[PDB]
Formats: sequence, structure tokens, C-alpha cells
Amino acid sequence: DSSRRKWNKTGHAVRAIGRLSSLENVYIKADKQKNGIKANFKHRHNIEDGGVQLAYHYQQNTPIGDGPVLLPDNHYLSIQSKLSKDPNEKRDHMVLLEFVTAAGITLGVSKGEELFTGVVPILVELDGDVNGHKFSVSGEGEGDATYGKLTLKFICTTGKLPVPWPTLVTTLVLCFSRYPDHMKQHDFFKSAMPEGYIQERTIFFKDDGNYKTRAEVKFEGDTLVNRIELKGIDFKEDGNILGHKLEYNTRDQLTEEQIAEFKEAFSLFDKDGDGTITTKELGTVMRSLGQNPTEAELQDMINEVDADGDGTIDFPEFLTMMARKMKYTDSEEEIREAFRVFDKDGNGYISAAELRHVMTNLGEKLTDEEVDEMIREADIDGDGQVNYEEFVQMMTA
Ligand SMILES: [Ca+2]
Ligand SMILES: [Ca+2]
Ligand SMILES: [Ca+2]
Ligand SMILES: [Ca+2]
Ligand code: NA
Repeated sequence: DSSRRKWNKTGHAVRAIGRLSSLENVYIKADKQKNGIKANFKHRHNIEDGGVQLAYHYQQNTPIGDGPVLLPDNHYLSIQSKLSKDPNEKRDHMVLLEFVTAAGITLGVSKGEELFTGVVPILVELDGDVNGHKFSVSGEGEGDATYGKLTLKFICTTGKLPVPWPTLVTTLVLCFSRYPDHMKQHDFFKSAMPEGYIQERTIFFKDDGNYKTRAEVKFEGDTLVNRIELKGIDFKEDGNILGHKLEYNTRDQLTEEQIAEFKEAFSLFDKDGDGTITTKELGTVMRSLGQNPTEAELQDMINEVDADGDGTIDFPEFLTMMARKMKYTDSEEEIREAFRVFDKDGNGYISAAELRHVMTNLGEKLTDEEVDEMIREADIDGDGQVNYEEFVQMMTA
């Protein structure tokens, strides 16, 4: 419709500012005390019946040998994962496809790099204990660091896995990231090879238990091996983990129709129509929505999604970030933040006088009739206003 596709335009623009304002990548820092790196990241797991389970990761990497290593400046890795099932497999199993790419240093090789120039066989061995429920996982596949590509099949060798597969993905080889030519001096992971590194994590599942991991990642001959011990404590008997309430698969399906909604939202930011979004342009939309960021914040927000590191959001970089932002569910707190962009008085209801103060402050002419058509489209209980539960309907597939 002509008032339906005025929701998507305004809604996508807000979800996009949401994405630009959060921290979704794997942030790496030098740790000179340990001759190593530290990392941290927020992972999302879709809850089958709706909502999201967050898993907050802290990470530490330590060389096994005394060789010199590369200690990087601050960057991040960007990871895209697809989970699938092997149709001829009786055993509890996971087929995993990962792409891993290093970015985050805008445009201004160790001996280990050389072991990754081609396709490297991969072996993974995990022993686990969560709340006393013990399990082992075996995996095999191969990695191509040229393209940051990993393929792996994993078996549960103990029978039924006591936790959902998706919760083990982060634990079950960042030495296969594609690093740009300008960032090769920052690849610690390959630098440690072949003697290897210790990778330790702690993973906090919000409102539930935590995992502790210790892994040896090294060459055993010509194979890259990941040997992992995992311990989980304090999990709820009927939480999302132990009660197996998380989506396995997470559809990867952007319709032609959705891409086109992304473009219309994109064009709100790209006011000069040159196919990219500058700090100036991002700033302009955000001031117009109340917020008032610095040049420094805008550079950081753009850096979160700047694949090519040119200091702008290219249309493709935008399509990518919006794709991700539809694959994984937002938190209540994130949707709340979205709502408050419309809900200026904080009373918990979007008036028709609130929707306009957004729309005519975002450079849109519209009669006090098409406004009322917007409200009507979203308003189920009929009060002529938009409450939180109503908003949450507008902001979904
Ligand atoms: Ca532009
Ligand atoms: Ca760019
Ligand atoms: Ca209000
Ligand atoms: Ca209502
Ligand atoms: Na163990």
C-alpha cells in the first residue's frame, strides 16, 4: 500500500540507526602482558517462538610457542554463519558454513600466513559438561583463508546434545579470517602458527548460565586442529538452552521485495543520490530525529559496517547490514529504543501528532489524513494510537 510502504521507509531507517548504534562485530585488542590478544562480542540466538537469547563473549588468545607474533592495532572480524542438516545422517549433527573477514582500520605477512595460502583440512574435538550433562563433539571440514571460508560437519559422539547446536558454533578457528592487504600486520592468529594458540572464552547467556572454554588451536601435521574443553554452570532447567527453545536454521531469504524496501530507506540517508552515506548525511537524519552526535561518533557508527574502509556506507554495505538486522531478532531494549524515537513524551503511546513531528521533521509532506492512515494500519485495539506491542508487529516480517 501507499501508507504500509511509508511504515517500512520510516521503520527501516530507525532499525538502520539502531544497527549503526550497536556493536555486532568481534572486537580485537593487543594484550602485550600476555604476548597475545583479547576480544569481546555480542552473539544473538533467535528463540523459536519469538524473541532473542543474547550470549556475551569475552575471549583471550595466548601463543603456545616463544616465536615472535603480530600484536594488532584495534580492529574487528565480521562473521556470517549458515547452519544446515545433512539429509543422510542419523546421528545428532551440525553442518556449518562460515565466512570470516577482518575490517575496521580505514585505508591510511608473517611466516604463519604461508600455511593458509591454499585449502587446509580442519579437525575439531570438544568434550563438554553443562550442569553435569556431559557430551563430546567431533568435527571435520576445510578452511580457505583466501576467501575467509570454512565448511565443517560436527557429530555428537555421546548421543543427544544436551544444549542447542547454535550455542556451540562460536566454540567449535579465527586463523582462517580473510585479512585485507592493508591489515596483514594485524593477523595474530596465523602469526602464532604452526605451534598454535590457547583460545579461552567465558560466554554469558543473558538471564541464564555461562560457558567456560579452553582450546588448543595448532597444526598437527598439515591439519589445523581445535581441541576444546567446555564447562557450563547455573543453567535453568527450562531456560532457552537446557529447554532447547532456540531456532536451528534462521532463514537466509531476502525477497527482491525486501531489498527494494532497504533501498527506499537507504535513499532517506543518501540525500544527494550518489549511492553512499557520508558522516554529514548520517548526521543530518539523526539531528532531524532529536539525537545530536559528534563527527567522531558518526565515523565510529560508519566504521561498524564500512567493509571497504573508505569512510562511507556504500549501498551494498547497507544492504548487508540490513540483511543481518532482519536475520536476527532485536532485544526488547533495542525495540524500546526504536519506539522512543516516535514516543517523544515517553507516555508509552505514539500519537498522530508524534508520527507527524517525525515525518515532517524527516522531510516528508503528508496531509493529516495519510498520517491517520499510518496510525490505522498499525493500530489493532482501535485507540487511534500506537502502543509498544503494536509497534513490535510493524517492526517484523
Ligand atoms: Ca550520498
Ligand atoms: Ca565503505
Ligand atoms: Ca507519546
Ligand atoms: Ca492502539
Ligand atoms: Na570437561
